[PDB]
Amino acid sequence: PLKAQPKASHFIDGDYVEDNTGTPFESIFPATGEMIAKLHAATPAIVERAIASAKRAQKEWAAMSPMARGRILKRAADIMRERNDALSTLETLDTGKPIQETIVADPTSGADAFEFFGGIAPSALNGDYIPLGGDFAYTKRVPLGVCVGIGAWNYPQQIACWKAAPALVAGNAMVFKPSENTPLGALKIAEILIEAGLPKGLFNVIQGDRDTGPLLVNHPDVAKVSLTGSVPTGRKVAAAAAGHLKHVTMELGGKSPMIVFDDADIESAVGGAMLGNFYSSGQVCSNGTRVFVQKKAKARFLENLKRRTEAMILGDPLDYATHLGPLVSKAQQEKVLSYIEKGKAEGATLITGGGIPNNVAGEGAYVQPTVFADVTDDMTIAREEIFGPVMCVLDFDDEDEVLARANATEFGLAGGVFTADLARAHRVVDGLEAGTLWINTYNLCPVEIPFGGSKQSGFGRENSAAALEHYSELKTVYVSTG
Amino acid sequence: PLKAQPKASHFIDGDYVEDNTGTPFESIFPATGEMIAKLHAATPAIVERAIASAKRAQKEWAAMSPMARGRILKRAADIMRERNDALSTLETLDTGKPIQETIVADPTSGADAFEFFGGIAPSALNGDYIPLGGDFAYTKRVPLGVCVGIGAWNYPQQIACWKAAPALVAGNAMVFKPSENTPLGALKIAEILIEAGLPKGLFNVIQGDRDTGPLLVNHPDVAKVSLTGSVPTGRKVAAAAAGHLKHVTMELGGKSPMIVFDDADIESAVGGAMLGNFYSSGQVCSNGTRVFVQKKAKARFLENLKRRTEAMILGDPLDYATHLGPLVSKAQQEKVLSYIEKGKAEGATLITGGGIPNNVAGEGAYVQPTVFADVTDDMTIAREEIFGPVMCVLDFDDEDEVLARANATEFGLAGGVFTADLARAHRVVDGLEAGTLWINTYNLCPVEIPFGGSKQSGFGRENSAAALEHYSELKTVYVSTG
Repeated sequence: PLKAQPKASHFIDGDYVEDNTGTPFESIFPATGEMIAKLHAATPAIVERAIASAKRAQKEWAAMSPMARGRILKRAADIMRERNDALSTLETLDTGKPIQETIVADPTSGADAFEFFGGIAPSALNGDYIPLGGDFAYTKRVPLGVCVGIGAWNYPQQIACWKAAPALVAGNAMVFKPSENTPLGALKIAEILIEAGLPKGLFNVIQGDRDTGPLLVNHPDVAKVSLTGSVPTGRKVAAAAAGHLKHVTMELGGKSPMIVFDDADIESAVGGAMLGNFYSSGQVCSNGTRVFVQKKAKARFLENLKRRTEAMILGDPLDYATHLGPLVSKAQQEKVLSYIEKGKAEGATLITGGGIPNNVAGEGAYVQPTVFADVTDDMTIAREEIFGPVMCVLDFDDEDEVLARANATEFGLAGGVFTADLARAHRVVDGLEAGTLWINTYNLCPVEIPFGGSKQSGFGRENSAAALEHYSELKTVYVSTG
Repeated sequence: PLKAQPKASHFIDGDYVEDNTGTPFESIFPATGEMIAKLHAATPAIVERAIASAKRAQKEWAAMSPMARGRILKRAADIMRERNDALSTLETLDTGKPIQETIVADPTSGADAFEFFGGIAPSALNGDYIPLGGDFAYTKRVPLGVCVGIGAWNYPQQIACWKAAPALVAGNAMVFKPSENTPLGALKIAEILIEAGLPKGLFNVIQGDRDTGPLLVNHPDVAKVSLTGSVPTGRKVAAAAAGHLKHVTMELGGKSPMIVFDDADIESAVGGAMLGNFYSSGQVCSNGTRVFVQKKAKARFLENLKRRTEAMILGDPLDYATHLGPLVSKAQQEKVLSYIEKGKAEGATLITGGGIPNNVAGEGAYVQPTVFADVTDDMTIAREEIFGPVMCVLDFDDEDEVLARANATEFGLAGGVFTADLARAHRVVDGLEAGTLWINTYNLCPVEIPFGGSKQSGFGRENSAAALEHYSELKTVYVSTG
């Protein structure tokens, strides 16, 4: 009688659907190692069924007005709000992330995308009338067809909604495959959508295998792939999809730089770093941020950070007082502690953290929130991206120096700057090679603004009206008048 | 001294550049077989130089205002217009296309892109200010970096310009590789841009062999690839580019449907079919079009067509009287008259054409423009595309029936409908799965309107403001105000 057993592994054509011949896997609650659900990865028949059901549904959806489609999405967001407590608790069970975070940042933000896209479509989906001096043309923003979304394990509900909302509003159908790690929230989204009046088949969810992603991505009836994941998955998925001439968009992560100048609001800069590395998860902070502090602020910065970091309550993520939950496995705890020692060995200064805590216990696998300072570029810790509560603080003296250093990365997801100086703020943001920058704050992704990266962090944007360019294409109709 | 010998095979960083170590190749005037130029395919050192120079130049160009960038492009267009005679003679030499098409449709259309993008950029390139109740964000449309353009042999100068214009205006640099078949016009585009005040290195042109594409498309400093080509090449370039996480856009052709209903203007429709299969050298038109004619219109349509068609004048493309040039090789000739005999035997009725003309010679290798009626979907002729003056006219009865047959194709570049009826015209065009559609005309591609394909004809658009989306990305800056 498992804690979060869904009715079946998949949700296809308006109801729960099982195939118990698919690779079995379990959803595990990190804190207790308790098994909360037993699932099966899609079989090939489950894949063909999800895509065929999407393809069949889609044409009627595309013929409806934007406003009509928009209304269903708005009703879904409303239901999601009614259900925020259960959806967020389910997210905490599935991810291990603190409820206090989950209840404001995860499903709510997913609801925000359904609500935003549902409201802007009746204007943002308009094309052009183009006068040509006798003749004229018009352009229509038409859906691509059947889209595939591949999710990752960081804020899984938010990821599913951010892909589903612009895809559906634009007139597409979507088959969505959540991460094997976090299979449960996407099914609720699918169920909610039907209760909101979305026709069956328009948003189908199937669990996955190592085999599942490649069957969806190479399928002849799929027009478009959207992926959130790691670079090596992204490269493989982008080559396969493009090789079939499918549209592709992805967000691939990458530690981003946060730069704090002498004249920063210190307490503000500290909250930003803490968000980016500790309480921090979700799309941008999943993997950590590199914090650069200017010399004359180093000392106020470390001391406010030490104090606050040590105030953090570690514990059961289902409890509202917890700031930081345990890690996914003991193997993670290991990995994070060698990393720590690798840093102590390198010569970086330990500000706070470094060990297994007491007393929080039990039964989770915890690491104290930990700070390294006097970190330098060459250091193994600075170089290797990690999942865990560890902050690397690098010193710098000059603006040109840090820009150079901050930019010398493969990735270009995000970055921010703390300065009180007008000129400096806009300059540093202009010089940073990243998709999304913050001035005097960090990690805020309101659905009104575009989200995505540069360079090896992938392409395309989620949120804002701009997301729709990825889920539609222009059809042009030239009208001979004579 | 050869007829059209450039100073050197390549144009890099402001001047003509040779490397005689590269694979030698020749341009040959398709009529006389005369060798007009000797060239070398790029070596790896040419590739690197071309890329490194575009990378160096691009920084400062990005720094300039859209208007300042636009002025250079507008000056380039003006120069192209002054040299229209020489530019178009050269296109005719390099392609075999009649000077009467070439003089209005090729460099003119190219010059149109430079002019159009030069003028609209100081508005079109604006990002957003997004109010957030107290904070705000702004978005900036930033260039991608170094773009690679891969040319095809139909309308070489137009392709070069239609890629360079939006890429340059947006603040990128471009290395452009024309097709081996048509190496010469792209070099004049490059020289002209320099004359217009384009900084050196921003638009470089290198010749290619089998190995050049892969060197370009895999290079670590290239941010984006734009290809005009066939589906086999498109598939390999897309997968390679996308595997390195580069942006990709492509236009891959494909035979498009032209649907002539009962109530149509037959002379107009006939002319559109002729522009679609005979003096058809378009990005749209270089592969042919499947003409569907409704029951009643067949007889009128065929009669008008047969007369007009036999009136076409074949001969030396450099002559202003010529409607139709010879075919590129004698191997083109042999391959197409087999297509002719293939069709005949299949039961397809020959309406006109079918043989080599006398004496439209010499020197050219000529086949009469030919028409088949009574053609069905199962016939070889409807099945295989080709490049040569052969039209297939297929009969149909009902509108639902034609839509299904016109959509029953993996391609989706373009299409047209000829009907006097208002509703049918907008309905058919809405029902067709293509990027660009014409009502009561065909093959018009003014720069003001988007051009590109759907399905396996590719993705992305050229021309209109929409082209700028594929040559820039949104950088989002969130400003915390308080």
